[PDB]
Amino acid sequence: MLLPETRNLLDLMDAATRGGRPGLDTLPHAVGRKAVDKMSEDGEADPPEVAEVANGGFAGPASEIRFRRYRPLGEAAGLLPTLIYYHGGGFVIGNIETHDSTCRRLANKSRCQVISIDYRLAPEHPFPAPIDDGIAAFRHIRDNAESFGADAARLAVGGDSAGGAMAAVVCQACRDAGETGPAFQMLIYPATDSSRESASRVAFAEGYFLSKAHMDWFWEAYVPEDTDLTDLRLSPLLATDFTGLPPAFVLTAGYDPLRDEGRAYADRLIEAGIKTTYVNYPGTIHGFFSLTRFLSQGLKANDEAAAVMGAHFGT
Amino acid sequence: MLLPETRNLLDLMDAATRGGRPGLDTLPHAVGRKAVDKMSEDGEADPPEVAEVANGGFAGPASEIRFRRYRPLGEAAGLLPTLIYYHGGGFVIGNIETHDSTCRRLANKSRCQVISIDYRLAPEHPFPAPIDDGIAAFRHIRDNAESFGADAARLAVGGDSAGGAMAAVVCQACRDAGETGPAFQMLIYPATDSSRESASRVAFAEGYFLSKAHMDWFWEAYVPEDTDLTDLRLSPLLATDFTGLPPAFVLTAGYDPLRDEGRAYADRLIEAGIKTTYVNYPGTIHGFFSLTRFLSQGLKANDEAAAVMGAHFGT
Ligand SMILES: *[P@@](=O)(CCCCCC)Oc1cccnc1-c1ncccc1O
Ligand SMILES: *[P@@](=O)(CCCCCC)Oc1cccnc1-c1ncccc1O
Repeated sequence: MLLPETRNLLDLMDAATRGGRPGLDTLPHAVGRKAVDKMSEDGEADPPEVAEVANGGFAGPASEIRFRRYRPLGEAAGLLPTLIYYHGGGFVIGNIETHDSTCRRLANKSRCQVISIDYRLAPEHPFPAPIDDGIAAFRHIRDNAESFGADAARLAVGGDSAGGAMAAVVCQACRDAGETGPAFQMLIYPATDSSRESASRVAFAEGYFLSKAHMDWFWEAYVPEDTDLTDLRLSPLLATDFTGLPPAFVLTAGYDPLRDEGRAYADRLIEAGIKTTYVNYPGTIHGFFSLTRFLSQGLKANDEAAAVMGAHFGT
Repeated sequence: MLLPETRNLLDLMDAATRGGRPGLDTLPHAVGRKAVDKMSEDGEADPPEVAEVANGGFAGPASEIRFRRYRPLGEAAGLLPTLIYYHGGGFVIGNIETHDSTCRRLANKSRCQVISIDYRLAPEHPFPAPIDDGIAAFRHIRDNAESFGADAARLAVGGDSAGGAMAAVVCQACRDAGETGPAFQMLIYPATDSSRESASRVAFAEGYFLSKAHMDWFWEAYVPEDTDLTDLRLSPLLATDFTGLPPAFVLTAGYDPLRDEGRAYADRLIEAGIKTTYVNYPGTIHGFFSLTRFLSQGLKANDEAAAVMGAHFGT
């Protein structure tokens, strides 16, 4: 069932709870963010060297959107294939600094450029603000490819949990509005359905790092009181038509509330005739893709994600 | 639906049929083999350079089994991670020379050693002869790892169509007999069920390179008249228990009679808690993995398979 390394980390977390570490769901949103942001930074493996890191901003829909570009070791070409990466944290926590090590590694193994986006967070900017920025970021980089050292032909989106949701909504938004969408979508244990509780959401609601308590706390902040839970920007799995979506890589963990909706999305793409890789990492938890200081499986996962995307773009 | 490159190749094949090229199913097995073996060789992309090719043999269960080792460019280590590769051809056609380009490329992209096996073919050696060699080959290389420059910890099996079937049976055989099986299984559009006709087997029985006519012609030669079609060496999908099988990569083509049984096997592994990558290449046909002179998708497929296996073994 659980890998030894996964069991060991859940035990260390339980030890810290009994030790007197507060629950994230007990703190106010702004205070809990600062606290968890430092713990996330410290859970990622030591950041590898890349060719070049660039830090900048551009005009968003209703604020400045900050980004970080990562140029991989050994790639001298001007315009590189590019992954636009949306960090996770339930549209409330996380930022560019929390997913830095992961992004550096993706860049090096894929031989692609990675552009990490810093979208607006709830509760200060609730739904639909974080998705509006993610879409604004894709459009800005698509239409200014050369500014970002990006090859417009080979421009990909991706992310983890809420960032995975964001990546999936960006493709659906671009398809539904008739414009040029990404060339590839990388969904790391994404959130694709708010309308229903799957078997995994019920089964792994307690004691597997991402709990129901956490998900309610994010929900409190992200969603204005009376919203249709079946809105495709909250629940992209309920989309009517999956044709004309870009080729997809989808990853799930075994002990992740989100496993079943992750795999359902993959099934919807496969049956609609979209080129699609699907991988399940059983015996590990939500977060493992960036908990790489404690979880070796996370590093192997980054490498599988990077490798598949390099194979698609011929890097 | 069909990619332009797939449509173009099926049209050239149809042109040659109307042109007066005989059907493979009309020729005797030995004559058809010689004819198709030269066409296969000529359908593979130009063979890349590798560090070193070794050609040799060893004592099989009831004959000499020939093998070819491919050491990849840039890998100086004595003992490498190793893929034991079983060519396809319905246990009747194919050999080391037909899958040479593919094997060289897998070796280079994966950073792994590849060992191509030359197993006994039907009708001269019918069922269960080709599987007996495949199993004998794995055991010989496992128990003489250093002789073959193989790291025993990281010793993988794989193959395409009949070779895919063989790879899957080798893992089931090693599990059922209680011994140390492969550490990874790479199934390229494998044959996993003889007991039933799926939707894909009926839908793509005519006009997609691999036809029912071809499959009956292989079957005529491979299977002695009265065999239980539900024998796990013919139908490894009907296995009762999938626990204790190695992590798997499984690849299917959209227009492949074998798609549905390929995907079913993947589903069985995922539900049993085996780490498992599943990829569908829609808009291309059975054989595309080695028809790489005409089909660019085949080259992208080799790279995805190589990349996933490199990520697993940390090459
Ligand atoms: P994701 O954004 C999960 C939220 C899905 C529900 C949509 C409203 O959360 C992540 C992602 C990556 C790494 N960590 C976390 C995380 N860490 C600590 C506590 C909670 C979460 O969600
Ligand atoms: P595979 O071994 C398909 C046979 C599955 C049925 C089991 C008895 O056939 C292949 C594999 C790779 C490349 N080519 C071919 C092939 N080429 C030409 C004609 C027929 C076939 O099967």
